[PDB]
Amino acid sequence: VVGGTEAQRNSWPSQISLQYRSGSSWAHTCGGTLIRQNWVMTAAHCVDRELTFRVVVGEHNLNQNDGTEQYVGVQKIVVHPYWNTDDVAAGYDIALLRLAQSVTLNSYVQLGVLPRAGTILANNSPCYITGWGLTRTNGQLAQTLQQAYLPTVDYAICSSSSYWGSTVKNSMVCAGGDGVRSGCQGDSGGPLHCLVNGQYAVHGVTSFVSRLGCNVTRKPTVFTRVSAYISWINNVIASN
Ligand SMILES: [Cl-]
Repeated sequence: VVGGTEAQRNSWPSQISLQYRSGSSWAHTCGGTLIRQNWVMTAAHCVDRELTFRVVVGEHNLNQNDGTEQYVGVQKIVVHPYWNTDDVAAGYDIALLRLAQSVTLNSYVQLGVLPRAGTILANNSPCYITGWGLTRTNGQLAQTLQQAYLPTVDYAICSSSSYWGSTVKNSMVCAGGDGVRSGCQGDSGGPLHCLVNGQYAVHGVTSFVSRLGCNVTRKPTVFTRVSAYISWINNVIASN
C-alpha cells in the first residue's frame, strides 16, 4: 500500500497474508479475505504459480511475532473458471482457498462481510485498501499491515479514456487514483473495505495497478467486484 498508514491491529480482522514457501522460510505474496473459518477469498492471479501456499490469519507484522497469528495450509484452490492469466483486464480475478484447518475466530481473526450481490458503490464511496504490499512503486513490502483511504471511482469515470479505458470492466471496482495512495505489489488478493450503512464490507479483491506504477494519477487501483461473485462464491463453498 503506497501512502498508507499503519492499521490498528484489530481493525481489519478478515485480512490474511497468503504466503508461499521459499527455502526454509515463507514469503508473503498476496493478501486475501477470510470468508469462512476454512475459506479465503483472494485473487486468482495470486495462485497462478504452482507454489506451496499457506495462509496467516491474525497477522499484523510480517517480521515480528504478534502473538495472534494462526498458520494454516491451503488444502484446495478454486480459481474462477473464466480466469485467464494472460488477461487480467478480462476480470474473473478471484479464487477461493479451502484451508486445511478451520481457524479460530477472535478479535484478530474474523470473517469478512461481503456485499449483497449486484451492489455497486456510488462514485467517491469511502473505502480503505489494506495490505502488506509495496509501500512505494518498485519498493518493498510493508512489515506492518497498512491501510490507505481510497474512495471509489465509478465505472463511468474509471473506464473513461483518461482513466483505465476499456481495461476496466463493470465486474471491477476502481478506487483511489489520486497519485499518492494506492495498492501496490503484494496487496493483490486483499480486500477493499467500504463503509456502507455503517458497516465495512469487502467490496473488492485487489487485482491490478498500472504497469507505470502503483500510485499513478488517474490509474486507480482496480479490484475484482466482490458483489459480482456472490453466487459463484456460494456455489464453490457449497460444493466443496
Ligand atoms: Cl475485516
